[PDB]
Amino acid sequence: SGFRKMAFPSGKVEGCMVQVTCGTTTLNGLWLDDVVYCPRHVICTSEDMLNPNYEDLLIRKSNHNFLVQAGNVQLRVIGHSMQNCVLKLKVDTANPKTPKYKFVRIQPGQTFSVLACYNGSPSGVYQCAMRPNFTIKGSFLNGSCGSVGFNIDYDCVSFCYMHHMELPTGVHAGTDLEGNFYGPFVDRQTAQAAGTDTTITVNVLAWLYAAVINGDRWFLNRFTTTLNDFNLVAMKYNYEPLTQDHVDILGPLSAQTGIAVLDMCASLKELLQNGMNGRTILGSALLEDEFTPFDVVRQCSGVTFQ
Amino acid sequence: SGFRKMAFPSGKVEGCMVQVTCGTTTLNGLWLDDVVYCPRHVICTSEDMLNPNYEDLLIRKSNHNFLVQAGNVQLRVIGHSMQNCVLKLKVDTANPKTPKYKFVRIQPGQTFSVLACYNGSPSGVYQCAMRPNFTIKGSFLNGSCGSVGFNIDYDCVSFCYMHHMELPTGVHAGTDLEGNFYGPFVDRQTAQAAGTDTTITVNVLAWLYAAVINGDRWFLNRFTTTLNDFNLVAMKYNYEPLTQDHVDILGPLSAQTGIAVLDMCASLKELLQNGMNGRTILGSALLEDEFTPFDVVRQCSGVTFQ
Ligand SMILES: *C(=N)[C@H](C[C@@H]1CCNC1=O)NC(=O)[C@@H]1[C@@H]2[C@H](CN1C(=O)[C@@H](NC(=O)C(F)(F)F)C(C)(C)C)C2(C)C
Ligand SMILES: *C(=N)[C@H](C[C@@H]1CCNC1=O)NC(=O)[C@@H]1[C@@H]2[C@H](CN1C(=O)[C@@H](NC(=O)C(F)(F)F)C(C)(C)C)C2(C)C
Repeated sequence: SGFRKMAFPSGKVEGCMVQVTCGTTTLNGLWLDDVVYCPRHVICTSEDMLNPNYEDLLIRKSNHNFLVQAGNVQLRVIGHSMQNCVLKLKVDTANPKTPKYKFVRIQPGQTFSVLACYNGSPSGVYQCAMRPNFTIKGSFLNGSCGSVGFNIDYDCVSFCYMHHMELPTGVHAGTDLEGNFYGPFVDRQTAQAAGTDTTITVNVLAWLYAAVINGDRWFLNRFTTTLNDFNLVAMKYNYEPLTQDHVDILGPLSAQTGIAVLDMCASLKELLQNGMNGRTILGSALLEDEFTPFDVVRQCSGVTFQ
Repeated sequence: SGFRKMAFPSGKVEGCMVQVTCGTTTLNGLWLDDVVYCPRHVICTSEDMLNPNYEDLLIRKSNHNFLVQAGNVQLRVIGHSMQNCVLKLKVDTANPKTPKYKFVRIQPGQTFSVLACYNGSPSGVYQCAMRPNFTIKGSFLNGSCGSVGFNIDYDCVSFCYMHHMELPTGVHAGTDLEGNFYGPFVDRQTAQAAGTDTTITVNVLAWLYAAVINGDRWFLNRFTTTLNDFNLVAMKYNYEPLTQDHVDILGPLSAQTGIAVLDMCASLKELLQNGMNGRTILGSALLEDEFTPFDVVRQCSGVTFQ
């Protein structure tokens, strides 16, 4: 028993972290086989930030201008190119610690672990969700760019996020490993704001199932609801609409607990309309929306990674 | 910016995890140099649980009775001994991935990361505190015993916890790496309950400093208090007494923010007496007590590990 925000083990990723310095800027890079991937802003000076011309700045750099270090060892760069907002630096040595991996673009509402790094060295690991507004609620400082987000499926690391930038109110934005931003953001120091966020309904439902599995059952009521009526309430409380695909994905937890998804929707509706009256669920006074149905199943069943 | 419950990177620990099977029971072990450390209950059958005689059960096992596997490789056991509640299995191969390490006994109020494992394979990593009642609020299932808790200081892993057992209400108990339990608990399936827990005051104060550093300042009031008057209030709300040692440890955060510790005590006193009136601090509706002053400094300054 017990339920905690859990991150994936970070060792496979730690093995791939390096530091990249160009001129005076140092940030993190991801070394897979013989290529180091990093944010393209490593080539910028403090000056260049308001409106950088990356293509232009990259023309005047050669391979030797990039100082890549893996631990205490310099990796010689033998090629470079830019793909969207990331740079790919070909090095003369393949990383012997490269895990089996994929580059994936995740969808909003999905979760991943972030290995926060500074100067190519790991600082910590935590679990995040891609918010509906394409930001993440992270913990990043100057020098954290190039830190990555990932998921693990058995022995395979799916890299889904590279950190680039911090938006007003302390939320974070970045790209996929092909350098394409999540959301309508650009890597320049200009006026940018995230859209209004929304609550990830299917994840809240998943977490209520987690509460039931742990014996925290007080919020279960005696009613049911249609999907449409539930969504009318969810809308009012800035919750995203629950789709039939979401209902289907909740199937394993619904079958395990014997609580129909629409019955648990009726219970959530009551929590939204009435509040929790000073009670907690799994120790939380607010409804939690950064556990997916798969996260819940994975944690409550002890899924491991090779 | 941003503040998240962050765990230490787990790679050094992942490198040390193995599976131990004796008879029909399988749990996790920690392989350091040529010794595998695991919970002594691996030698018990389902039967033996109410009142095992461990010394007796261990007499009738020889080295070959323990099947240790590191990934897909069996490690031959060449010696065994029991130290308190843990077994030490000498193997014929030293673990090449052994990190620099120490065994430490932590104090209540201190935090650590847990690498939750099943069958010698990691499932997830999360951050915990040793509660004042000597339990931890974890997430563990059948087969998780032998999972360890740890801290990292540069390149050195300080192992402080081995998981043994789950207490009523889904809280967890275990030992240090010398096999001595934290708290008044024993490794037998008998009626056991944790004492009443208390809130870790110095950690709540640390987290309020974290909020200030992040710009969440609404709870700062205009007052001060003596240490004694503060402790009279803390007592009433089941908060542990704040000691001068705790005040001193908050010194770096107090100096960074310019808020005297006793001034922030006055603000905490008001939160305890008045509540938060539906407001949040760092996104939380409850006061958080599982960040130490060092955790806050470490996270807000980007401390990395070698
Ligand atoms: C990467 N190391 C930093 C990480 C930031 C620093 C503070 N917390 C972070 O996550 N990334 C940057 O400094 C990027 C980078 C220029 C500016 N920048 C920002 O994150 C800025 N934000 C924006 O401009 C905004 F709001 F539009 F996202 C800053 C005001 C410094 C937080 C480039 C090239 C985008
Ligand atoms: C180790 N793999 C399991 C981990 C437990 C299982 C459920 N969640 C956990 O953390 N450890 C055990 O099964 C230990 C072990 C006998 C029983 N036991 C317990 O944890 C039991 N708890 C107690 O007896 C109590 F309450 F006194 F702590 C159980 C009721 C199964 C949760 C031994 C040898 C202590």
